[PDB]
Amino acid sequence: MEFFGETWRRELAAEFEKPYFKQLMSFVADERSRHTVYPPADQVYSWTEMCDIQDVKVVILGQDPYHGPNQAHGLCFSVQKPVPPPPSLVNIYKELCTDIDGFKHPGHGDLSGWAKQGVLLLNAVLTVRAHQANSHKDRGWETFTDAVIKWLSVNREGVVFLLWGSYAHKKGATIDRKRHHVLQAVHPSPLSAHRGFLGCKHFSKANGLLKLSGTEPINWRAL
Ligand SMILES: [Cl-]
Repeated sequence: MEFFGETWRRELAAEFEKPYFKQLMSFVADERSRHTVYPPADQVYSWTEMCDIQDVKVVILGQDPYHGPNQAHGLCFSVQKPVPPPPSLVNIYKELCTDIDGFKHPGHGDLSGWAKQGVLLLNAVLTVRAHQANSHKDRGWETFTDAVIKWLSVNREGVVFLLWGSYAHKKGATIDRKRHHVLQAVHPSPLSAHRGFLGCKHFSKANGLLKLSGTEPINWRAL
């Protein structure tokens, strides 16, 4: 309750009283009493604590949280120090190394530095049962995160959405292309990264779009 950013809590307030949200909360509570669920309860909404909703400049969508011990901490693609960057993040860093001048691999996979600058690192599904990918899909989270994307689409303007993978492309269909910028590419996973992600240069393009909208670019190196 206290681990949920105030501006976000206010703008997303309508969701908390909806039937799907109540059922989702009931489900997750049940799961946490019977199994180990990631990320910890107090980090499920970390993405709402790094910056205000009005200051979001870029949005990156993920699927569900990493399901390994000590990995997930509320930000998509990010892992808690000193956990090593998972395969997808390795490719994200690889693209950054060639796309952003002066970018250097930070040696860890904690993306908090980006979130603090206004990069929303949103997983479509916010919890996962330990060791079981997609174990919490189709339980209500997708609707809640759709609400987040919709709020930004309707209430903000000039936000850059980086959609990686078919799943993110579909989820991003709700985004108003007339009010925001949408960049798409295949997923950074080693299974698909070589078919378009590597070379997509979304990070420099994103900053180009921000400058255009009279907004300060993201310092992708600040990790
Ligand atoms: Cl738990």
